[PDB]
Order: sequence, then C-alpha cells, then structure tokens
Amino acid sequence: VDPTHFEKRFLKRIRDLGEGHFGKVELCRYDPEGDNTGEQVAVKSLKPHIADLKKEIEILRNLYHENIVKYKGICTENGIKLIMEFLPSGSLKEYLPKNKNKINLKQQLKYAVQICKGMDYLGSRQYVHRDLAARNVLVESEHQVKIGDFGLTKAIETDKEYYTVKDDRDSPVFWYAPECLMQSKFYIASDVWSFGVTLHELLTYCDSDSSPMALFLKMIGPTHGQMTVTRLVNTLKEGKRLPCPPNCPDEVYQLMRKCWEFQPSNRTSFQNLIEGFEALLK
Ligand SMILES: C[C@@H]1CCN(C(=O)CC#N)C[C@@H]1N(C)c1ncnc2[nH]ccc12
Repeated sequence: VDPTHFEKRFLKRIRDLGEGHFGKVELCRYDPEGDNTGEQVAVKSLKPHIADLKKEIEILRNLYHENIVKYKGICTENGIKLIMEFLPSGSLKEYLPKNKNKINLKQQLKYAVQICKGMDYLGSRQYVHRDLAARNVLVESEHQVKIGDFGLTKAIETDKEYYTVKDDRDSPVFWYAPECLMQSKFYIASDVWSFGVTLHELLTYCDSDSSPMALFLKMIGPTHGQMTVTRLVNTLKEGKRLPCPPNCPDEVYQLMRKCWEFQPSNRTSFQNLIEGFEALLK
C-alpha cells in the first residue's frame, strides 16, 4: 500500500537461488493482482546485518547498466529486502560446467567484454566491487551476462585512489591483489586484478579443480591457517601467478597478465581490456 515498494505478502516464494555473506537470494513471483500474471523477481533478504543490506541497496539504486543486474525496488518490514530482476541461468559458476560444449572461446571473450563494460561503469561511478568472481556473474542468456551482487562494494571518495577497508572478514583473498592483502587498500586497479582471476575461471569453465583457491592452495600449501594470506603474498611477491589455461590462446593470456602486475599503477584499465578483447573478436 505504498505502491512504490514491493508488498511482502505478495512476494510469493518459489525456491532458493543462492547465498552470500549477509544475505540469501530467493525466487518469488510478485503477484499483487492474485491472478498469476505478476513477474518472477529475485529477492535478497538477511539470512535466517541490516545496515549492510541497506548500503547494498543504496549502491544498486545508483547503478543502471546493460551488464549490471537490474534494481527493481525494496520491500520494507526495520527489516528490508532488495528486489532485483531474475536471471534464470544463474551464475557463471553453475552455468559454465553445464555448457562446455555450448560455450566456445568466442562466446567467452564476449562475456569478458560485458564484464569489463559493467566494471568500467561501476568504476566511473566511484565504486570498488571487492568481490568480482564468477560466482557473482549472472547469466541472462547464452549471449549475455551481468554483474549480479554488490555486498562488499564500497565508494572511493572523490579525488582519492583507494578505499581503506576496516572489516576484511568476508574477503575472497584468492581473488585479491597484493595491496588488498598487504594493506587493506582497494583501488579500481584492485578490481582489475580480480577480473583477471575471473577471466581465468571463465576460461576453465569454472571447473572446481581449477578454481583460483584450489590452484593457489597447491602452490602455498593447504594447512597454514592464519598464515595462509602471508604465504599467498610471499608467492605473489616472487612473481608467481595462475598459469595459462590450456586452450587459452597466448593473446588472451597476455591480457590476463596485464591485470596481474604487482603494482596497481602498472595494471591495465577496464577500457583498455574492453578494446583488447574486441580486437580479438571478428
Ligand atoms: C548469481 C547471483 C549473485 C550471487 N547470489 C547470491 O545469492 C548472493 C547473496 N546473498 C546468487 C544470485 N543468483 C543465483 C541469482 N539468480 C537469478 N537471478 C538473480 N538475480 C539476482 C541474483 C540472482
């Protein structure tokens, strides 16, 4: 009965879609007319951290892009739910293993371009994503993907180059650049690094045995507990990186390597990546 919001009683629950840090996402049909003509929507709620969800809502409200999941609205309870468009094929992490024979290198490069476009937009808006990994890239169809979660996303202040994180507890460390691990500083160039790791996942079709975590654990050892990040940083300082996936051509690997320069100022920009991938298409 605020017509500008979604009524909780009409978000007809269908099934779970996924879980993240603070939240879970569920598929609902929003059916206020009660005649089953309403649309299916994805609904993010706090897990069975209110301030955190509200910050994520403010970010997604402020984003509108072809390769960013579409904000639809809010449902208010105190509590709040974030309402988004539903993207039926789910994340790249679940979609790619099911579609190896359907998705070729050409299609993978088109996804790389779409990811880089959403990311260049995000950066232009002075946000750092902080969780760019295949599990957060949603597939609308065979031909299009969108960045689909913003739970760790932060604003960089005008004229500043990084955001300093005070709370690193949710951090995907095997997707993180050295400055994020060593100083909790997050630059747009730190999201470039994460994108290189995401690209690696995309090229290995998100095989679990080739995941950045599984691969780095093999390099540094799996039982270091709280010394894990320390060993990761040591490895990176030594210049080691994830290898070229087999079936990844050298020209693509070179783009990936440009995301992995140790120093953030030495890394490629997302605009340069967009153009670099497009030169490999047709
Ligand atoms: C890949 C999407 C982003 C990460 N997901 C989370 O649940 C994060 C949390 N908490 C799953 C979600 N997912 C499977 C979706 N599946 C279908 N439509 C969706 N719209 C928005 C998300 C979404």
